[PDB]
Amino acid sequence: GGANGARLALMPQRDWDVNAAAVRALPVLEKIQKESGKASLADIIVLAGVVGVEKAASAAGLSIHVPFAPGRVDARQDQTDIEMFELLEPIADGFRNYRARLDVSTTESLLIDKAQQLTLTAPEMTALVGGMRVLGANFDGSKNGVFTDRVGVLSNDFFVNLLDMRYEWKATDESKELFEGRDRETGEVKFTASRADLVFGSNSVLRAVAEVYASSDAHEKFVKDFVAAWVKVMNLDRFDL
Amino acid sequence: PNQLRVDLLNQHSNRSNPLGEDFDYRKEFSKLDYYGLKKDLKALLTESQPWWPADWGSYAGLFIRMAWHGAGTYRSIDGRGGAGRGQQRFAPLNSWPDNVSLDKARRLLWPIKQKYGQKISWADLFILAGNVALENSGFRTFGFGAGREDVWEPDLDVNGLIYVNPEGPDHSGEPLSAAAAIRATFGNMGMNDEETVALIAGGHTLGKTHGAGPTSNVGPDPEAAPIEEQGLGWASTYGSGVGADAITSGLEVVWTQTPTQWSNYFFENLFKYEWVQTRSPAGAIQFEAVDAPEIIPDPFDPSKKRKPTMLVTDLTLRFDPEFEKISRRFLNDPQAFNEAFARAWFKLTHRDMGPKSRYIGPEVPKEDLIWQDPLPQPIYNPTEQDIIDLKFAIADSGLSVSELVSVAWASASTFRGGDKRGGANGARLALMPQRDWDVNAAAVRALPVLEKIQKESGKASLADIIVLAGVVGVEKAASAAGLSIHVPFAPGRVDARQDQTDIEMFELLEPIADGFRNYRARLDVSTTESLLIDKAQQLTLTAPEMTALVGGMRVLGANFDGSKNGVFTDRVGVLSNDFFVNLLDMRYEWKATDESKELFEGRDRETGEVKFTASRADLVFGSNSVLRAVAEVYASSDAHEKFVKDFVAAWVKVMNLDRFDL
Amino acid sequence: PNQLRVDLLNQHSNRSNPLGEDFDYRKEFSKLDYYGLKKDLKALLTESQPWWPADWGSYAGLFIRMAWHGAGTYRSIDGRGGAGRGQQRFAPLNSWPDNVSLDKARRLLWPIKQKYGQKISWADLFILAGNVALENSGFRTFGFGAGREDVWEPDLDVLIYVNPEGPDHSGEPLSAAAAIRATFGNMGMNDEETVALIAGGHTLGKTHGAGPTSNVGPDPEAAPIEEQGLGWASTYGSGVGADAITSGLEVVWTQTPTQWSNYFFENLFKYEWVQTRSPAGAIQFEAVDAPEIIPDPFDPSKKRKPTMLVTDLTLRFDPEFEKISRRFLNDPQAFNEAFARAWFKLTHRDMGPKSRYIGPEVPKEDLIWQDPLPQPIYNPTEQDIIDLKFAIADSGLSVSELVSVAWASASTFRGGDKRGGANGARLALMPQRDWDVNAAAVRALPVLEKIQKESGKASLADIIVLAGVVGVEKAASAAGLSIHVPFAPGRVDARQDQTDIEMFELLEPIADGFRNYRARLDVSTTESLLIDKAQQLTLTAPEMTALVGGMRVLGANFDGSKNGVFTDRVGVLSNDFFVNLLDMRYEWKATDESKELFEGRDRETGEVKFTASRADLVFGSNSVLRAVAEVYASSDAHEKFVKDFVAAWVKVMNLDRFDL
Ligand code: HEM
Ligand code: HEM
Repeated sequence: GGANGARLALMPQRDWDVNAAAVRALPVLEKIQKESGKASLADIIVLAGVVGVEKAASAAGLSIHVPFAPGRVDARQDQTDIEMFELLEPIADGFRNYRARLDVSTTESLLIDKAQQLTLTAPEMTALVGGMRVLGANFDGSKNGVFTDRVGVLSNDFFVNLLDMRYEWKATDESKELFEGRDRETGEVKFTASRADLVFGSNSVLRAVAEVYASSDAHEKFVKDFVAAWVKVMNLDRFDL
Repeated sequence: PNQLRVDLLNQHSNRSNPLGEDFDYRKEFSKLDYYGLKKDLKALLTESQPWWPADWGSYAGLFIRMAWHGAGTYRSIDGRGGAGRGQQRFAPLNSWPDNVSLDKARRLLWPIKQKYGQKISWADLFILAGNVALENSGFRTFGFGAGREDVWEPDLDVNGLIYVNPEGPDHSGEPLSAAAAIRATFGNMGMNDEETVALIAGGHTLGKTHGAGPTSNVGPDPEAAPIEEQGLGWASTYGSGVGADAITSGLEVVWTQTPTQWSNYFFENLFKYEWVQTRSPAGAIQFEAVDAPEIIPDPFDPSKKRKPTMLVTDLTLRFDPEFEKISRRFLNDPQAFNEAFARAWFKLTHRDMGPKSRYIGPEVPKEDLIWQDPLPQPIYNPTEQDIIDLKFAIADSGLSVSELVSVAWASASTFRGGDKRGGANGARLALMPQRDWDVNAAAVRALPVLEKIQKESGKASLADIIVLAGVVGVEKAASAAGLSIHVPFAPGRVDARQDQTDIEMFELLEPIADGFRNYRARLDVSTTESLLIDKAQQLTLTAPEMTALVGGMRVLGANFDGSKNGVFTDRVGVLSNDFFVNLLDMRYEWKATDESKELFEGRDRETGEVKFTASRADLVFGSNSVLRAVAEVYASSDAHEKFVKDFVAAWVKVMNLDRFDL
Repeated sequence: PNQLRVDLLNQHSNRSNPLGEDFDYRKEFSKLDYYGLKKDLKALLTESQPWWPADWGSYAGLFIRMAWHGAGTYRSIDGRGGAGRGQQRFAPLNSWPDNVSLDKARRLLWPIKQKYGQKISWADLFILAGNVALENSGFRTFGFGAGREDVWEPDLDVLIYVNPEGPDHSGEPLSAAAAIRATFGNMGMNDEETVALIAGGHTLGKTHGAGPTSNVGPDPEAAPIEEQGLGWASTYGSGVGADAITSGLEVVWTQTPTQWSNYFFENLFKYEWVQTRSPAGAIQFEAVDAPEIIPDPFDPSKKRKPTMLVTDLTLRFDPEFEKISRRFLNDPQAFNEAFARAWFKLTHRDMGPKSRYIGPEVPKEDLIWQDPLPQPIYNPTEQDIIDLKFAIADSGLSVSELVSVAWASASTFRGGDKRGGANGARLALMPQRDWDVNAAAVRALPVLEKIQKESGKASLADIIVLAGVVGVEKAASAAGLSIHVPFAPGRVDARQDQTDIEMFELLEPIADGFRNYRARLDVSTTESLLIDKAQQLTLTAPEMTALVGGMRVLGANFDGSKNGVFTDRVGVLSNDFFVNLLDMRYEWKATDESKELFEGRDRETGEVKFTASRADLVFGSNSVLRAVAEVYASSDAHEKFVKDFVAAWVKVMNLDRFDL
């Protein structure tokens, strides 16, 4: 797996359920790559994320440098065996609120399993979930777990809103993968979430990291931690480096 | 002869430090048995070494002199010299005519120094030796502050004597003419009339002067004698050469009759007895109390006495109408004398030490003084949200990248390295006289906004908000060039009062030139590029640091008066390497506009049209080869992120130079 | 006037580096598109800038001259100068009389340099520019090795060869022979190599002198700041192009002035010569009774008859050179062979061992002036080294002797041209075996050689450095301050067939302050010689101080005298040297007028307890040095002295480990 090769552009990943929205940014980048014949589409694809994160950090008054390692290459359809790559399709990607079937495991166990496959630590997984939530990186762009009003700015709003005893959370149906937050005083409904947003206030080891990021001295800290974890996940398949 | 001294910027590197680059003097000092060291020093005060016998069994008169000569090379105009760096141990100062026999004083200190190691530094040990010497004669001290950390190279600055000829001006034994000499020399050190009286009268109550025979008996200074002399100069063929034959100044004066006890006898004799003219054996003019008995015990022979005597320089006070009044003030009240002398002595030995946050140890006085440039305790404690909020506010104020950077630089760049004065702590940019200086005129136009942002937010001080404005400006300009970076910010500065900013001692901090903003005042003083070096040295920068900052400040448009001298770009306000690229590009030829060649036009060598202008401060970076060697690094094709990081690090270094509180 | 240049020791610190102290030149070079750079340089060779137009459209004769002038400041006696550090860019050399117009040659290189960055260094770029210039004219090169890493200060530790107009401006080619011979020999070139170099260097290009020399303005370090780094401006005509004045003469040697050929010798012998002068009134030699065949560099309708320099006719009229010159006259392939060998040499002579060469054109033939080393026939394991240490420990050599042999082998390294060091075991071969200073150390060789026969697991260079390791570890244990002394294995022993005695006799010390050896008493002062030795080792003043003191207590005196042995436990590593040196108990008197020996007596009893030389006693006379002495003599500095001495020792053991 990984970002080297630009398999997102070839089959079968172009056409996977979870990739559906992300794919709407492909034809622009491809064009930016014809006009510039100076990089490959794998490098331009990772650079797009670099620009997005730097913009969002500037919006929160916490500007940071996002490192970029160039030199990826684009592979050819002939080197991408669809049957071998169909095994790489996620049954669940908690980091973007995609779960496929409802008879395999729990959403939060699948979250752990995904994070392990990425060789992350528990802090790393916590920081990334929260960041991806404020940046609005939901597949299908729903507002599950978007605990903020400045969608696209990289703040600690997710942990602050998740932990503050203002809202009580109710489950909407017998499925129990969807919950509403309402204010424990007025009753109104301000947020929605899934089991992947809400394990971070139920498991005590995870909540112990949430609180670190939700505390008063953890703005620059959350930004640095998220940026380091992001760059680590950008570079996992760079064995050429 | 006519050479840039870029080699100023290389001094005090990793190569010459015999200790680590991790040695923390403060932490070593924490281990010092400070009062046990004072015990061993007072012990030494009377342990008489045969190669240099003690006068009246007491080296005290010797130590006070050595500490006073240390401190007395200070200059108020730039902050160089003084006793803050221990420099009296190295050449050239160790060998100047005025320090004959001070190598003995330094030599006699080596056993204490050796027992204690780096836990005290030579530069602290000297001043403390003088203090203990005073405290052991009956006199009481104002207090002492350690913290002078030692260095390992002799500072190449520009400087014979310390203040005046002891023998009247031009060796003409008239006390009258000596008055103006003393006045000028001591004033340029920052002392007024009364302080001069107290110092010269106190310094001359203890000890004596040495001159048994012809000076020709004395050998070469320490940096000129045979290698077997092992660091000691001024050997003497007269009699023993030492003891009662010691010859240093050449004159033989003893001022009191208890030459090892404090008293009020200097003034007493000064006015009581009249005086006649003679000369000590070495043919130098002397004044001796006339019609007096024998009262002064002789330093080595008991059964012998001498009638009071004086130096020409001792007789300006009491005669120059001005000084007489302070001197009789003190004659008829020695408690005033003691108080004034002690305050002046503390001052003299702590004037190039800087803000009270640099003082360490258990005798640091509690009274704040005006020559300390004092700062008040803080009434603010900004949180993290408060800072993000201030940054949104300043960003949304309408100041341009140019203006924001201008105010931050104008506030920080007053720091000197020599005596540790200036810097951004205190908000002196807002008070007199800096609000009204020529170079600050434009930067000042961003003050009334920030002050308002500071009323609305009562969460930080104006010094912190002033440095934060520059932080916002630099972060914006880095984002414009596609090279976004984090600009570090250290909060916790405090705003001072006009009551702590003596306009007279801050008018010495006014730049004659700030090459980093294209301001040069007068045209008779130096070259623009040597003034640039001098400014950078005062900031303790390296040549790369100075290069990166000049270029950055040029693209951000940080010119005072905001002219287009050296603005080699079209995107003014974005932080690119455009300055070095256009500067080195053989496309443009540069011509001088007039005979006062401080202005040049660039026209393209093809069409001939004029695209840029510059001054000598922009164009040394393509004429001096050491500087151009760094320019090319920044102008090369792999050096965009590099230039941004280097400029940001140098900026933050110049923001934090006066943060000794940290 | 009479100073101790301790200030030499401070150069090249963190403060003046604009690149950081992590920059690995080798690793940056790994990224270079080396052949694409060669393509861009070849492009440059013919792209003519209006402010210095190209002769015959070609800047090649300019770049060969720049590269040769770079390399030609070398000296064989110490290893200073040369082209290994890029120094031709800085003062003073950038402004010397003999480098006029090489500032424009360096300026024309800046676009390539800028496109490439730190991937190539100025000091490599120069030599490669000259190479490409040669390769584009028809001539073939021996090979090229990059690796010259750039520096940022002008080296304070110090007429490139001869005057073209005969010695003392007397236009007699005869007298110029001895001048050429001496000057080129100082560089380690023999007769044939000199002939080849001069004759080759003078086939491409020309000399410039349209008008009077007074039209030329001041050198780069004296000109107005608007000149932006270029000197020698000219009021004559255009001042540039066909009006260029640099040297001042007007000589063109061939008729295809941009193609390789054999015409230099051809016309040299194939014409008599008359004496004229170029327009600037300088002596020239003119091929007499000749036609018009030399194309004019900027007018395609004028011609000129061959011409020569006095220094070109020396290698013809002189009897000695005539024979090599005719050898080559009747054999131009021999000419190409010899010139190319000599040119590779001239540009790689201060580069050092083949392990310092990088890039894809490094020749494969080892040469003698490279000081070659063979491939290793040993790979010692960890037990093998513990075993050798038990063996050496149990041999019966004293701490003094062991330390003596290790130091005697390592201390030949110079920093300038990178020669010497402990790799190779030249201490065992000629001529170092029989050098004066080595006499005592040699008495520990026959033991180690035997330990090296019994064990066939390491080389004698490794066993020699290991002996010093054991000695220092023992001495630290004696002082109650036990420490680990690092060892890097993998040295190789060289063969007498690779140790040219003549070029290793240049490595003999006139003085080694660290073991109390001086040779002659009319060269310099003992303490300035000490500084000079320490600089050649690239040490800092603290490093030099710590090592002198340590070597004194370990008793590492050559001849094992007791000059400066300020202790009673000789062989234990204490700070006794600095403590006794500084303690005001003893007064020091000089024994005679040749004041290099002094007695210490007690200033109280008067008895004589120590002796010393000027090399022991500068450390209490110079104030910068005494400032470090006191650090080591102070009460909290026992472990500190041990660690500092051990680090400096290991640094001097590893100076020539460019293989690592
Ligand atoms: C107008 C300013 C001054 C002049 C002209 C002056 C002159 C002299 C001279 C000529 C000596 C004799 C040196 C020798 O032969 O050993 C001396 C000694 C001495 N000076 Fe001053 N001095 C001045 C200021 C001061 C100050 C400001 C202090 C202390 C704050 C001071 C402290 C001493 C002491 C204690 C001695 C006695 C030296 C001994 O016992 O060996 N002097 N002075
Ligand atoms: C006896 C030794 C030498 C003498 C006396 C000498 C002298 C000269 C002089 C006077 C010039 C004219 C410079 C000018 O006006 O531009 C010149 C040019 C030149 N030198 Fe030499 N040189 C010597 C050795 C060498 C060597 C060893 C080389 C190369 C290996 C060399 C390569 C060149 C070249 C290529 C030029 C042509 C310059 C051009 O085209 O601008 N020279 N030489």
